[PDB]
This record gives sequence, structure tokens and C-alpha cells, in this order.
Amino acid sequence: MEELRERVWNGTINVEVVVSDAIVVPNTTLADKSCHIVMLRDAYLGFYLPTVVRKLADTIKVPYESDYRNWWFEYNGEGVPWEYPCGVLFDLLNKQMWELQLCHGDKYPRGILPLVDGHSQIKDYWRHQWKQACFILNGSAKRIMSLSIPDFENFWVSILSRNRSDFMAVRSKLFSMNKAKSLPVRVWTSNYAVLQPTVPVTLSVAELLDSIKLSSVKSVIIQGIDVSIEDNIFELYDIFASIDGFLYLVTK
Repeated sequence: MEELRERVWNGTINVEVVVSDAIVVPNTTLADKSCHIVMLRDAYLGFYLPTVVRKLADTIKVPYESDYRNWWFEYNGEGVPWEYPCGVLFDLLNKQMWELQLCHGDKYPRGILPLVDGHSQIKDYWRHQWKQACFILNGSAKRIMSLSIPDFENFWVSILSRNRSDFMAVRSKLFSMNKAKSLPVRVWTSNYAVLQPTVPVTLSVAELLDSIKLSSVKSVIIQGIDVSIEDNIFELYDIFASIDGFLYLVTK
């Protein structure tokens, strides 16, 4: 009923952040170059960047201008596409602790969006994501462009303060499930690519995958839980959409 929605909002994942070999100070203990932090599934890796940098600043041999510019995370030697919520990335990349390396360099890895203005920047992007999931839901950025500044600012703040009722409050002023054209969906392939399937409302997971050539495999990964390829997508959205407005499916 409401039980689930709570667990999801409070979704957590254990994360071990270790300085990368490239920038760590010569032969320092693993314990010293590591730190474990619990991250919210529906949050952004970028929210944790400065904290991680702070905790390990001692073990970093290289010099740095800030706690944002030129930093990124790597999982198994690959840059993490941090513009997606943590939980989504965890579901997509992990083999329950998730190990990431903290890296710094003058040249960002190929394809990784540079994080230069911390929260301000994450804000803008998250914003435009909703400004988008809106069109998908209502054919026009009406409901969302109508929100007063403090009402939206309050929307943002809800994600930082973890005030759920505050979040659901404005989410409502944006869309109603019972009155939505198409729903925001994004599917991850086996090779780590995202498809954004046009799914108008009028479909099961299995039915969605087929129409997009991705079936194989009985369970999908959503919000960290194996969902039967039979479930109803319209429903999976109403309960599992991520803080950015999209329901993410990770194929197996």
C-alpha cells in the first residue's frame, strides 16, 4: 500500500570508496585509503563527492583546486555515469558492498559528464530531468512550469532533507497516474547503454522488452529488487520511479 514506497525512499546501499592507484600517496595502508559510507539509492553520487574527498584528502598524493572539478568515480576501471541515481548505477554495474575508486585527473574519462558546480549543477540537471519526465507524462511542461519558485525549491530540498511527504506533495502537483499519456521509462542493456522506450498508457515488463528486442531471463532489476517480467509497468512506475521521474529497468 504505502509500506513499499517508504522502503524505496529509504533505499540504501553499502559503498566502499578507495583512492585510485593513480593518485594515492606511495604505499599507504588500504585501511587508510578507504572509507565506507551508506548512500541513498535515490540520491546522486555527486552528493557524496566532497565528503569522500574530505575523508581521504590525507591519502591523496596529487594536488587539487577543489572538491568537485576533475573528480569522478570508477568501478572496475570504468568511469561511473553519475548523472543517474546511485541505486540505478548500483543495480547496473555491481557484481552487499559496492567498491568504487576515487579518481582525479586533468582529463575526464570519455563520456563522463564533468561535475564542476556541485549541488547547483546537480540541481539544474535534476530539474531538467523532471522538466522532461513531465512532457512524457502530460504532453507539455505545463504542470511543472506552473510551480511557484519556493514550491519547486521545496521539491529540491525534499531530496536533500529526505522529507518524503514534501516530495510526494509537489510530485502530485506535476502529474496524476490516472491521467497520464505516456510514462517515463529507461532501460539498460547488457552493454551498459540506455534506451528511452516510448510507452504510452492504454503493458507488462515482458511485453515492453519484446517490443524493444531485449528479452531472454525471467526477472528484471528495479530499485534493487528482482521484478517478474510479468508485472504491470504502469504500476511499477507509480511505485518505483526514481527521484528524477523515470522508472529504470536493468536487464539481466
